[PDB]
Amino acid sequence: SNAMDWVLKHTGPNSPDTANDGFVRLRGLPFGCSKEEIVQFFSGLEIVPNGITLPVDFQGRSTGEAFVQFASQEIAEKALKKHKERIGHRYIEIFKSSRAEVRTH
Repeated sequence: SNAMDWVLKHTGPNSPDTANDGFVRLRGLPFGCSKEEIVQFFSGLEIVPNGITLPVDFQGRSTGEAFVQFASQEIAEKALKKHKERIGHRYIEIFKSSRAEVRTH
């Protein structure tokens, strides 16, 4: 078990029983809960640098709900429990993503 951080088998499109990978979704997110941040924020997760994208502006007005790709569910879940894990100061109420929403490439 836990090959990377908490990794499973990586047997689906990237681990089994997932939309694709490891569904995590930043929601109600404050200031710049984004690629590199999310990756190392909950250090210990196989969070892909930039399988994440906050609905932002050029300024970086992250708000509604953002995309987060985790190579396996466990990793994904360590962050699907990430409710109220701000950056800046707003309840990061993460959702169990649909990888569908998630990424943009």
